[PDB]
Amino acid sequence: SKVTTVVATPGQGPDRPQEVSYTDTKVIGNGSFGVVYQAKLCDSGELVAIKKVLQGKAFKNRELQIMRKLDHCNIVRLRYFFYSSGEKKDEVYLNLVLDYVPETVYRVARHYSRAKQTLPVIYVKLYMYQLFRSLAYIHSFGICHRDIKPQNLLLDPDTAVLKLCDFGSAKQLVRGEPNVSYICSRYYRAPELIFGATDYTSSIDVWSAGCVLAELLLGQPIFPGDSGVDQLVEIIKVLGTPTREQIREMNPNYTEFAFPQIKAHPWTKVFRPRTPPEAIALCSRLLEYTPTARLTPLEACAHSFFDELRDPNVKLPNGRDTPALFNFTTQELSSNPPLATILIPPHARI
Amino acid sequence: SKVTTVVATPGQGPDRPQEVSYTDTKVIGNGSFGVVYQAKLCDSGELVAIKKVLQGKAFKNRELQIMRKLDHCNIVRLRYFFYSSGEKKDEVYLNLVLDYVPETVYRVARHYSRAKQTLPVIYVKLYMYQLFRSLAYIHSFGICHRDIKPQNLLLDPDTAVLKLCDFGSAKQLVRGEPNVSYICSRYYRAPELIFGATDYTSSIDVWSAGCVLAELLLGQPIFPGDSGVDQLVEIIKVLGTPTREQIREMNPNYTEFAFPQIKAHPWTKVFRPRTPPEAIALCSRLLEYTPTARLTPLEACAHSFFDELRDPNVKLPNGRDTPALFNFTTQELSSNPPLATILIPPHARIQA
Repeated sequence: SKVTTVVATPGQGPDRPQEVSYTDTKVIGNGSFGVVYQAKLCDSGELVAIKKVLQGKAFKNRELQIMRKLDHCNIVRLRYFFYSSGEKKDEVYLNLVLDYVPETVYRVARHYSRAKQTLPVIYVKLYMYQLFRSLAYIHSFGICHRDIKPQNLLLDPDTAVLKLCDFGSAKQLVRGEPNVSYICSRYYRAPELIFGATDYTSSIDVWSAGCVLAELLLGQPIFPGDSGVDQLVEIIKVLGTPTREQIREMNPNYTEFAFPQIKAHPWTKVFRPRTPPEAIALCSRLLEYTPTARLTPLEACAHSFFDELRDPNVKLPNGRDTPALFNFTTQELSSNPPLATILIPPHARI
Repeated sequence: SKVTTVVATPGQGPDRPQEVSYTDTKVIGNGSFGVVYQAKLCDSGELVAIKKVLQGKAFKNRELQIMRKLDHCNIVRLRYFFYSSGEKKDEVYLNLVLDYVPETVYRVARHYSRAKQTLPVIYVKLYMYQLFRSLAYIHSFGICHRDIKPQNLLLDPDTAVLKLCDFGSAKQLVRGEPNVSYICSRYYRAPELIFGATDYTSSIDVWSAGCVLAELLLGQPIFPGDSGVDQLVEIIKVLGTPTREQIREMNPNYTEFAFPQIKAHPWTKVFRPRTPPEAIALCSRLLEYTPTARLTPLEACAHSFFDELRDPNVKLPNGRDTPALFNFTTQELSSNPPLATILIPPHARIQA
């Protein structure tokens, strides 16, 4: 087996390059910006994913700069990163050595869906809570993921730990500075994004997250559609007709809105009868037309829907303990410290 | 069998209501704005599709007003249309009785695709040419379809006639008046649409049509992507990097463009080796960043790629004759009359 050895720079640590060797290199994906391999570190034996991307050198790689600044248990970590010339024109490739995670919320959900079933609520709670923590964290740095979707939520079957990945669309959102409106995937795009808003905030991720939650409860996407129109129609069916005010807060000067006057047929009418009221309540507070009205990732973590996770005797179906869910840092709570009162249960520690 | 009878107003004829009876009503679709049925007219026995849509009366139905103004053999015709109260709040429903067509370019393409094959070029020519005529036609009225895609191209297996359908997104585009940028489906959205342009023209349909042509030649969508970003990346791989100028003609003040400097790996490198050079040429002239640089639907019909259709001895594979492809009207040629010189073959000018 071919053993590759390179000199890579640690992810978070000091910028002191080390020698890294890996074997069993195989292609496990072919993304937009490049190919993604899967190798095994000769030392620890651990599995990792290598994402190669064309680097122009004419600029600083935005994804790399964001990844180096992140250190959270619910975020895929950049172990190392190095460069390597390619071909076709002797190009410079940036290789990102990320941790390898088995499943994804996408694959898991599909398993249950095409099995005529729904993911047990315990897992819906565990997964969503971790997604909101990772979101609370990156937002505190002013970083917006801009592409939250089931495929980017890596999962570990045994530990039930969820990690956000794919920061290729992430960006530091600065007030007053324009942001492109063509990011984020289909069923998960927030209304303001569909309306071409260029001055949106991190609240777009919260909407995306609300779409994932809803999808986990329904068994299929809540707002399907091949065009923004079809998507807008599905949203209106559930949320009702956007008031002149709401349409203005979503920004886009589309105050000249041409759509039927359909009022909302309540959320309790959207999900199955067994669906927990709190779960439905959370969606309603997450999927709001007015971006400033949506819960903040931190406020969602403290939502009554996640109270079971704060229960001392909570356990995973497989008998194991839940991952660390209360080891919040000052940085994570910064958007609203007083919330620690709820986020951290009386028994929690770490 | 339940026989329904209603008083419907003819499609284009004088607004003189008539009694229409139909049976065998079954649901054949459940679209965004409503359900689509399929019934059989008791008289002629012909099959039709009824599209019900919620009508607020507070306005004039835009789709209906456009459909009534259209009469082309490559455009689905509105036979009748009537109203009927529904429920849930005693709503008023607008029923559009359109002609019923069997297959769609979408279904046909999928048949070949998941059969490890490609649709014979003869069919690609016949289908694209008719799509460009229908496009040349509605564009002459200033109407932009805004949602051209394989699913909206109805086909008739035997006659090889293609008809454009679904005008629910169509609109009269007036210069200086803003148009929403959230129309058109995923793989077929033109660059300016992805960039959020609000002052686009009918050239967006030409782009969409170029994507259908390329898809018929490749066996799959040419510019896939679940996000505008992913789509933009696929387009850039083929067209290269948009110049500051092109990015400005697409409009959106995104002159501050943040994307790699990838040059284009030629179109001949995109399609299979057997792909006709003319076919590839047409795509290159259809899929342009600058919307004003793209061929017009009428100019495409006159493209060398369609020369076989103008051949006197052209015939369909099943031995039948090709549909009428040269009976152009003044209205259709209005964008450039001199083109009739090519559009109408010498043998089509033989008075006899």
